[PDB]
Amino acid sequence: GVQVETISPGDGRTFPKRGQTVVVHYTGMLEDGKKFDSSRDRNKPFKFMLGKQEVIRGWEEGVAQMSVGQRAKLTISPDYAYGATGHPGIIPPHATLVFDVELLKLE
Ligand SMILES: C=C[C@H]1CN(Cc2ccccn2)C(=O)[C@@H]2CCC[C@H]1N2[S@@](=N)(=O)c1cc(Cl)cc(Cl)c1
Repeated sequence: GVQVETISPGDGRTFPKRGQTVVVHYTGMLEDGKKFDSSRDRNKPFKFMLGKQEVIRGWEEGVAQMSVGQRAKLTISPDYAYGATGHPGIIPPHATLVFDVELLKLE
């Protein structure tokens, strides 16, 4: 599944809803601690819309429980991410993913 551990609190009241655009910065790492991808490296916040099947399940479920402003660590099992195949070249097979996610804005 996905575990959400708060790093720093959000507003405690404004949570993502279907149809809203979620704006984040994230860093993704393997259990080894090695980074596989970061929006901060690209100088560009990552945006997705909730309920449009745009992201892995662990994101859909994990970010939905964050409030605006919150920074959290999401630990995501392979079955809530890229599963047995992974994504060759980027995400290894059967990988547990750990993301540092900061919910910057809802728009
Ligand atoms: C590039 C941004 C997304 C990519 N996706 C959706 C997605 C889109 C196309 C292919 C694989 N996965 C995602 O579901 C997740 C979670 C949100 C932040 C990023 N990833 S990601 N960091 O695991 C990632 C995974 C992969 Cl296979 C490629 C890249 Cl460029 C990024």
